[PDB]
Parts: sequence; C-alpha cells; structure tokens
Amino acid sequence: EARYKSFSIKMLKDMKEGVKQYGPNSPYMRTLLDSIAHGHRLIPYDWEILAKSSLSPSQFLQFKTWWIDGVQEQVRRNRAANPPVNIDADQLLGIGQNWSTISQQALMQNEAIEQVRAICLRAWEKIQDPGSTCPSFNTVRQGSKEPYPDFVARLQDVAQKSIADEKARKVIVELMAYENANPECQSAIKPLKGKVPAGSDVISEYVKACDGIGGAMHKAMLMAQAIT
Amino acid sequence: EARYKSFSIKMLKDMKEGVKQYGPNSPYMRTLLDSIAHGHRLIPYDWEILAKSSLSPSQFLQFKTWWIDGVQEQVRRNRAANPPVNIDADQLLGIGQNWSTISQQALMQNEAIEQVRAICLRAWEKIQDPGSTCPSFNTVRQGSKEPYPDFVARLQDVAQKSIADEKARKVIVELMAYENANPECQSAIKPLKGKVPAGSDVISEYVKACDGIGGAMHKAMLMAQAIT
Amino acid sequence: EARYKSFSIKMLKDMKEGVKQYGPNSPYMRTLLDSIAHGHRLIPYDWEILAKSSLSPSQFLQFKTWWIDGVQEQVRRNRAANPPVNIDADQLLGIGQNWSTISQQALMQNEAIEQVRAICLRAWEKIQDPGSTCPSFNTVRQGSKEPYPDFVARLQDVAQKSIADEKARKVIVELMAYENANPECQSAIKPLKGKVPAGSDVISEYVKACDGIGGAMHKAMLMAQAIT
Amino acid sequence: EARYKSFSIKMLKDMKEGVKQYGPNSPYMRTLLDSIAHGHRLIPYDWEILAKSSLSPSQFLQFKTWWIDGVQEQVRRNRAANPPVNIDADQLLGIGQNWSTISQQALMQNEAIEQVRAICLRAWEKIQDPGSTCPSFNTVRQGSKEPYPDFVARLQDVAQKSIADEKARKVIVELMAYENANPECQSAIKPLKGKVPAGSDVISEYVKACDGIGGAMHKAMLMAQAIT
Amino acid sequence: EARYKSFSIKMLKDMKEGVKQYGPNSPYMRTLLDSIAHGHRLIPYDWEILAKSSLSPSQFLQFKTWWIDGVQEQVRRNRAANPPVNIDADQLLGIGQNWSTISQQALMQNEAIEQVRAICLRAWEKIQDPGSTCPSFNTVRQGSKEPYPDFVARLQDVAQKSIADEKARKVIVELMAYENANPECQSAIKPLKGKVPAGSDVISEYVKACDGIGGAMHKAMLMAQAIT
Amino acid sequence: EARYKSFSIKMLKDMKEGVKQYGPNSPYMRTLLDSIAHGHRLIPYDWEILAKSSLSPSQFLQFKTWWIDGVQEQVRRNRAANPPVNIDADQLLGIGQNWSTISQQALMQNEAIEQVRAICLRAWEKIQDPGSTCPSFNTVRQGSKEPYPDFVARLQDVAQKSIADEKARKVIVELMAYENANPECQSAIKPLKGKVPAGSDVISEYVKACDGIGGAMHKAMLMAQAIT
Repeated sequence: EARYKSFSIKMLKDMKEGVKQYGPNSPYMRTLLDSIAHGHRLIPYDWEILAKSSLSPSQFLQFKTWWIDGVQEQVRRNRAANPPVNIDADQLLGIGQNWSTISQQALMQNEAIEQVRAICLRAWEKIQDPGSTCPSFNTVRQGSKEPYPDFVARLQDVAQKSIADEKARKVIVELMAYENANPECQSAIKPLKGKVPAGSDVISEYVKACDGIGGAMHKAMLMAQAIT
Repeated sequence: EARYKSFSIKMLKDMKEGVKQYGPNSPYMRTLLDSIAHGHRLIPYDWEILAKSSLSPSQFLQFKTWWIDGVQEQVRRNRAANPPVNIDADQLLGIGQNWSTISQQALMQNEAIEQVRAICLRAWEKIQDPGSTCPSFNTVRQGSKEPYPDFVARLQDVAQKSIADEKARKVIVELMAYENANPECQSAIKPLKGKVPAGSDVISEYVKACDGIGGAMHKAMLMAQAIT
Repeated sequence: EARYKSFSIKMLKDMKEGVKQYGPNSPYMRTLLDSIAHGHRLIPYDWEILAKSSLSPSQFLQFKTWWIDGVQEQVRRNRAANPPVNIDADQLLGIGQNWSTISQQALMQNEAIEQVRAICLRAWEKIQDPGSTCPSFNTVRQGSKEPYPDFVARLQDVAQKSIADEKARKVIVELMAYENANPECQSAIKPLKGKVPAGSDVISEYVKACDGIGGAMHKAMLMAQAIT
Repeated sequence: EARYKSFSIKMLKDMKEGVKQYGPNSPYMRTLLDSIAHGHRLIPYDWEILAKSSLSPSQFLQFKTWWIDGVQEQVRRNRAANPPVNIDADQLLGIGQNWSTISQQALMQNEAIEQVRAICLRAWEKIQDPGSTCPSFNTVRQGSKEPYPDFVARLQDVAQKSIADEKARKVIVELMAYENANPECQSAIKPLKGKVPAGSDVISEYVKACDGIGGAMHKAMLMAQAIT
Repeated sequence: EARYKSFSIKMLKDMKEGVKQYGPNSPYMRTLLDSIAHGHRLIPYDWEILAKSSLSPSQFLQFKTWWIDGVQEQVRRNRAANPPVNIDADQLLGIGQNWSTISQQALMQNEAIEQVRAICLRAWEKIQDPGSTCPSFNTVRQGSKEPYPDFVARLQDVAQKSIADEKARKVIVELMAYENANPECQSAIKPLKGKVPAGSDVISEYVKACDGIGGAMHKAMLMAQAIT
Repeated sequence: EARYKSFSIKMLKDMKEGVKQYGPNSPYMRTLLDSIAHGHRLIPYDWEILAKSSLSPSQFLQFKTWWIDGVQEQVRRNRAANPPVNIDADQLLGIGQNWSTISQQALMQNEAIEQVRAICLRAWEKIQDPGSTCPSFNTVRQGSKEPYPDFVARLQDVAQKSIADEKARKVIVELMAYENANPECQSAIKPLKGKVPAGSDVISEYVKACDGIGGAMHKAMLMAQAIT
C-alpha cells in the first residue's frame, strides 16, 4: 500500500477492508461492486488493480483464474456470432500487443467493456467463500462497557452486511445477540431466552431486558451483591 | 455508494439517512425536498438520481411508478392547452431519442422543468409511509448514562423532524419522554406521570424531577440503597 | 438548507441558530447585524435571503411586512426631497421590472443601498420579541457533572448575548445562578443565598461556596452520608 | 465579527481575546503588537481596524483619542524640522481628501509609516489598565479534577502573559498557587504554606506536596475518611 | 526531519517508524518495500534517500556497504554479457561525473533501473536483524484498563507485521497473550493455560475466559474481595 | 509570533519549543539543525531569522555575538588564502551595502554559503547551556492517573532528546523513573530499587513491578486498605 498516491484511494481502502471483514461475496461487497461496476466504467487494467488491491492473495489468484476462463467463454460466443464480433481474448484480459497498457485499453468499445464487466462480476462471484476469515457475524462481541443497544445495532449492521438471506439473518442476529453478549447482559437475557412469546421481536425484548445495564443503578445493585 | 466522487455528495448522503430514520414524507425530508427543489433547479436525470440515491429500493420503485403516472396526467393537460404546449411524456420523464442524456435535458425550458418539479414532488408525497422502518420517535432511547435533559432534547428534535402535526407531536413526546427513559429516570417520573397539573408543561416537569440524576449525589443515594 | 452550496454559509448558519437561541432583537443578533450591515454592503435580494435564512417563518413574515412599510415611508421622503430623489419603492424592495434580479440590483447607487440598510435594520427591530422561543437565559441548566465555574461562565455568556440592560442582566444571572444549578450545588448555595453581604459579588461567592463540588473530596463526603 | 471573511482573521481573533483576558498593556499583548508592528508594516487604515477589532469599545475610544493627540505632537515636530517634513495630520490619521481610502494610504512613504507606527504604539500604551476586566492571574482556578502540576503551569503561563515584572510575578504565582487551588490540594498546601525554607522554590514544594492527589491512592484515603 | 517539505513525506515517515518497531526485514517492511519498489520506479538517488530516511544510522551504513557490493556483482555480470551491457558501477550507485544528480539519473534506462532495484532489495535483505530494537512482539503489553479482546487483536496485528513464519507466529501470540497480559486477566488465564484442549483455538479460549473483565460486574466482584 | 504568515511556520514553531524544553545544544535540537542546515541551504538573513525565532532573547544575543566572532575568524582565513578568497565580513554576516537584503544575499556563491553554515553551526554550539530552563529530564513527572509504561516511555523519549551520552542517559532515566513516579508506583518500586540484579534491565523491572497499577484490581486492593 505504498507508491505515494494513485488516482483513487478511499474506495480501494474500503473494499480491501470489506472483503477482509465481510467476505468477497458478501452483500456489502457485492453492493459496492455493483455500484462501481455500473458507474465508473472499467478497463481490464482497472479490474486487475481493483481485485489485486481488495482480494487476499489467494483470493486474487482464484479470481484471475476464473477471469481467464470467463473470457474464453465469451470469445467462443464472439466467434459464434453472426456477424462475428471482433473481440479476442487479448482484448478482454488486457494482455497482448494490441491491448497492453492503459493507452490501448482506453480505446476499447463499449461492447468490449461491457463484456469484460460481465465477465468479471461473474468471476467474482465464483471466488470461494471464506469459512474462516473474520466471519464478522461471530467476531463482534460486546465490549465490557458497551451499552447493549449499541451492540445490537452493530450486530445487525454487520448481519446486513454479511448475511444475504434475511430469514437466516434474523436467526443469526438473535442467536448472536445472546451468545456474544457480555456477562452483565447475559445474565439478563438468560432467563428470557427461549421464552420470548411469538409476535414480539426477540431482540426487541432483549434490549428491554437489558435496559439499564451499565448505569449507576446497575452498579449500585451489584455493589449490594458484593457486600451480600 | 462507490464511483469515487459525483458532482455532489453531502446532500445526497444526508437525505439517504434522513429517509431511513425519519421516513420519505417526514417534515424533515419534505423540508429538504422543498429547499432543494425550488433552489437547484433539476432535470429529469437529476430526479432520477436524487430519488435513486435517497429512497430505499422499494420506495424508489413506488416513486418512479407514480412519476410516470404524474407525467401522463400533465401530458393530457398539455395537449388540452390552448395554445397546446409542446411537452411530451418523453421530455418529462427524460426517456427517448430527444430527451435522453443530460446534454439534451439541459436544454429544457423552464416550463418543462417546472412541470417536472411539480410532478415529482407530488409523486414523492404519494410514497407509502413506512409503518416499520426506523420510526425514530420510538427508537430513540435514553442511554444508560445520558442526562435526561439531553435525551429529551434529542427526542424533541426527532419529533420535529418526524411528526407533522404539532398537537400530536406534543403528545408523543410526552409519552415517549417517560416510556423510553432509562430506569434511573423512570423511577423519578413514575410518581409524577399523570399527576402533572394543567398549565405547567409536562416535559418541563419531567426534567425537574430528574434533575440531578447521574451526578455524585445520585450515586451516593444509590450506594445507601445498596447497603440498606 | 439544501442546494449544495451558496456564496456564503457559516454566517447564515450562525445567525439562524442565534436567532433561535437568543431572539431577533437580542444584543448578540443585533451586534452581528450591525457588523454585517455596515460591512458587506447589501442589496434588497441579499436582505431577502439574510432574513429568510435566519428568521423563523413567522418572524420573516413580520419582517417583510414591516419592510415594505418602511419603504413606503422613505418613498414619501424621496418624493418630498428638494431636489427629488429618484428612488421608488420598487428599487428599495427589489421588486419590479427595473429592479428584479441581482444583476439589476447590483447597479444600485449608494444612496439607495444605504436607504435600504436603514430601512431593514429598523424593520428588524420591529420584529416581535419571542416570549417563549428558547429564552436561553432560563434554558441553560447545570449538567449533572458540570463544574459550577463552567456553568456560571456559560450563563453569563448567554446573559451577555440575550439580556440588553446590564443592570437587569446582573440580577438575572444571580437568580439563575441559583435556580438552574444542580442539586449538588444548590445545597451549597441555599444557605448563602440572600445572605450575601453588600460589595462582594454574588456569583463570586457562589463560586466559592461550590468550590470543590464534583471532585474526589466531595464524593467521599457523600459516601459518608450514604453510610451514615 | 461578521462580513464573511477579511484578508486576515486568526491574528485579530487572537488579539481580541488576548486583550480581554490579559489586558491592553499586558506583556502578551505588547509582545504581539511589537511583532506585528515591526513586521507587517501598517497604514493608518490598518491601525484603525487592528485596534477596533481588538480593543473593547471604551478602550478603542481612549486609543483613538490618544492617537490623535500623538499625531498632533508629530505634526509640530515635522513643521519644526530643518528641512520641514511634508507630513500633515491628515496623513498620519488617514483622514482627509488626500489620505482617505487604502488606495491613497498605500502610497505613504516609509517616513510617514514609521511615524504612524511610533505614534500608535505610544498611544496604545496610554490605554488605561483595566482594574476589573478578567485579571486572569486571579481568575484561573483549579478545576475539581485537575491535576495540580497542570494548574500551576497554567497559572504561570498566565502570569507570564499578564504580569510584567518578574519579581512581582513570582510572588503572585506563589500566592495564587495556594489561594486558587481546590480544596483537595489546599489541604495539602496549608500545612506547608509559609513554612517553606529559603532556597527551595515555593511552587516546586507545593507540587511535591500535592503529588498524588487525584489518583486511586488519594481516593482510597478519602474513602477511609468517609467511613471513619 | 526538517527542511520544510519534500516531494513525499507520509510514506517515508511510516517506514521510518516501521523499521524502528518491526525491524528492516520484517514482513511489514518487506511488504512496503515490495510495493513501492515495483510501483514508484526509483533511481539510485531515491534509494539513497529512502534508506537514509528509514533505516537507523548503523543500519543505513550496513545497507550502503552491501549496496556497493551488490553493484559490483552486477557490473561483473554486465561485462560478462554477450553483447556486453553498458552499465558501470557509477550508474548503478549514482556516483560519478555522468551519474551524479537527479537530472542525470533521470535519464537511466529501464535496464539500469531494474538492475538497481534488484540490487537494493537484495541489499536490504542483507541488513542484520535487530536482536534488541523494539522487538514489538514482546513490547506490547496490555494496559491497565484495556479490554483483553483489543489487546489480543493488537498483539496479533503486530505478530503479522513482525513474525514471518505463521507457525511460529501462532506460538508466539499464544505465549505473549498470557505473558504480557495485565494481572486482572492473568488470573483468568492462568488456570486455563496449558489445559486448553486440542482443536479449540488457544487465544479464542483466552478471550472467553477473560470475557467480562473490566466491566461493572468484575469490579463488583473485586469489591467483594476487598471487603472479604 | 504575529505577521499573519511567513514562508515557513511549522519548523520554526517546533524548534522554538524544542529549545525551550530540551536546550540549544541538545541532541534533539542539534539533530534538527543538522538536518535543516545541510538540506535547505541558508543565507545570512535566514540564519538571522532561524535563530531569532528559536532562541530565547538572551540566548540569541549570545549566538549573534559568537557569530560575528566566527566570521572574523573566517575572514582572516580568506585573506590568508592563496589565491585569496573574495569574501568579506559583510557577506558572511549579511550586513552592508552589497549584502543587505535577501535579493543580494540570494546571489551568494556556494563557497560563501557554506562558510556561513559552518560558522553558524559552530556559533550555535557555543551557546551557553541552560542550567535552569526546563531541564525536561527532571520536569517530566508521572501524572496521577498515568500508566507507568507510558511514563517511562515518555521519560526515555525526553532523555533521548536531551541527554547526549547514552551512558549517562541510562543512569538518569533509571533514577528519574523512580524519583518522578507518582506515589502509587513509588510504593511498588521502593522495595525493588537498588536490589535489581545485574543483567536485567532496571526500568524493565520497574515496569513489571508496577504492572497492574491503575486498574480495577489495584483499586480494589486499595479499598481494602481504606477499610482495614
């Protein structure tokens, strides 16, 4: 991450972190990809950088391998077109005498550009999901002094950003809302957990139950418990 | 929210958040719309972005559907004018051969622009009110260590920004001032609630009652209660 | 408060807040008006914005009504001049065919400009004093953990900024120094209040009396009181 | 303090505050005057602003009255020169047909400029010392939780900035170090005050004596005192 | 670190600190070198600065000594080429009549530049590893009030940045996670240390064990211990 | 420190403070001098400012006196050269008809410039060491709530920046590490001081001994001591 300054830093910094804490195929990352891909039209060079600067080394290597395969697919299609489309593998990858540096890739037509975009995004989706890298839905833990309402919001935020199906997302938040809570709050949730009535939102009850923990009142109570 | 940088970010970021926490038809959002609509005269492209970047996906879809309908209405009127006004649906939506990109929409006359503004603002108002999305008047809760006066001010601020009729606004603040207070303060308000005499402002009394909570004095008292 | 950016923001933001917390005719606001009016010479358009962006809706409406009246007065005078002065109502309000947009108002002579300034400032002073809007001299309250010396300074600051006659200002600060203090400090002031000897400044004694509240010493004392 | 922006703000803001908290003739203010006067050569207009923007209304009026007198003195000298020096009162004050606006004053010769500088600085020194305005050497007080070493440093800083003769400065710091200390520290200094042996610096001993106040150790002690 | 401003500061500041806290051959430093070397193509002058500004005096001297040796090696190779390559020692070091200042070094060909890069990076790797300078994997210690989860993350971060072989890295983190913990947490880890079952991650258990330390609950417990 | 803005501020601000807290001949100041002198080549005017803006009034006066003497020395040498070197005292000091303002000094040759640099740096070193001005190695004291590890690091930092011979530096840090510690930590070090075994670093042991002070554990202990 050196070289003084590139034509764009923030977005690349953000995505790099995003991938590390949410995963290459996460809703969060997929959203940014969608955003940036449809907006800042990219050339094969750009994609080379965008992935290189945001995916972990091994993840990049899978991306690029898949990329190449995707290109090959489209080249078959382009030769099979009637009329044929004059776009070779070299143009789609940004590899060769005619499509090397930015100056040549800058002259790509929208047909080629689009086709590259499609390919890459497919390739991206083909990146193997991390089963171990900061699966943030279970790394977020309540800090010793953090208000439960902040915790939960944080948790949910992460869940929105990592878990794709809302149904599952909901379950996970509920489970983690208990499991990763600090002792101070688990003791409030434990007698509630599993007894929450239908209709009422679970994490909603959980906030209520913990309402007050961390304040003066709570401390006083615990001081009573220390003496008694 | 990628693509490095647009010609304007802050306002769009603000409104996006605003809609999420106060709602599309809220006084807050409606105020900003009014401000920006009458000021930074907009073209159909702009409106497409302004809504797309601030409304939730489903909300956008309702906006645009309504938008189109609104256009149709005005087109009927324009054809029914004497003399006829040369403004077709294509010009009002920014869809077609003559009114596609910004460069063509930039040449719209003030008659067309205005008409678009009117339409959109009507369309905006036709967006279905969220009955669930962060109804912030009941999401704001007093933090464990927050002074009651800050809480209330916050509450009121939100109420000004979400509840349109002052009469109702007042009631809601009063109710929420008790309900969402932390335990430390509810215990001070509970013996007061419902016994507040006419004339005297309710939340004014509530502040008085809680004056002192959170300081050293309060803690000392509670330490007495811990021992005793 | 949208439209991306105007040729000037901070001053207008400041004044808007100022009016809300101190009042249209307050020493604070009157000072800024004086400053800006004599300095950044203004055209009727500017005044239209300056008031529109800083006065509350109802307050603006009173301003402008009065503005017009003021203009009428000066127009009578201008016609009664010997030689007559060629300045009509249209020029003073910025309303009409010859004095509409900024481009025409930019060509106003200093005689007209001045006359507008005089009018507006008079008009401003004719805005009805709020008897309810954040009368900050009685909204400032001591926070639960705030040192009394900071409180007092704050109070005085506000008093300088809202109360015009120093004599009264002094009384009000003294009264509010007690009344809006937190319980921790009222208990120190109560036995002093009303018994302060002549000559010695009242709030000076009040600081002395409360010197120490909020520190470790104070807490220790109160812990004694909790146990005993 | 409005008018959007002048060609220079920071310095003027600083000096205004400086005068309010240290006084027009204070070492601090006199230092900045010396600095800026010898450096950024000024014209009578500038001086008019520099004083107007930094001295309190009444103080300004005394400045300018004295200014004028000073000019008169130099005009006598200039007429009495051999050869006579062509510098009239109008040139030194920046008042008149030939020396009005900046454009004319910009053409002043260094002889005139200097002479103005000399005059003003003398005039400045003739401003009556405030016997009441924030005599900061006795307004600085130790906060309830402030470390004593910090307090002292602050005190000294102020003393350097307000008291001119070091001999007196030293005495005042020593006296105020005790007098304005918080109760927690006075109790440590009181048994030392007045018994400090010669040679050893007084405030040095005072720091030693209070070393430790405000930490956990100190609190524990005081908790013992609460119970006992 | 004076001279007002160079054409680039941040990176050089970062690396200087990096070398001091992680070491010249650390994964962290080696990563930045790789990044910057392959990206911002450098001339011998640049390398002279890059090392001079980031390596400790003695470390620089070893670098440069090795640098020269490396050059000599390549010069042998260049003379042994068929055809011979016209690159002398003077060109590779940036020393001499033809390759002195930046203006002459700017004209180096990519063959020479590359060759310099290779040399330097080899030379860099030949810098003797510090066995004493801030071996940060054992300087990071848990602060008295720091949550254990933050500590550990910090520790790991440092380990990633200083220890090259992951296998060893893991061991070191585990050992230091106990050893450099504060007393509050060691008492929680001590009964666990060495009894952690296979499969379960060690520092994962360690976090669990310490979950809760530093909160109100923990303090209450300890207050019980104080009394009892 | 007025005059709005010079061509360079930061460095001069830094050095001024540096001299005040570490001393004119300190390693810290000497390092910056070396840096800036060899880098931003200076003219006699610059040196006049650099010293004037960083040395205390009396210190400046000694500098300049010595400066002049140094010049005289070099002038003797220049006249004694074979061939003679055309550099008079006027050129080296920046005093006279031919070498007055920056415009003339800008035309100095590198021979003259260098010679000035040498002179000044020698002159600088001839500035009398302060035996009283903030000898920061004995002004830094541990704050009431500061972790011992931060203290120590701070101390060492200062020692690196003020004490030149490492041998002595080490002793001083060790002594001050005890002496300027707060009571909370002295009580931990006192039983260790002087009994530290050879080989093991002294301040290393001192950190260990104090590890834990300031946390919850420590407070609990002290609460026991309060009751008992």
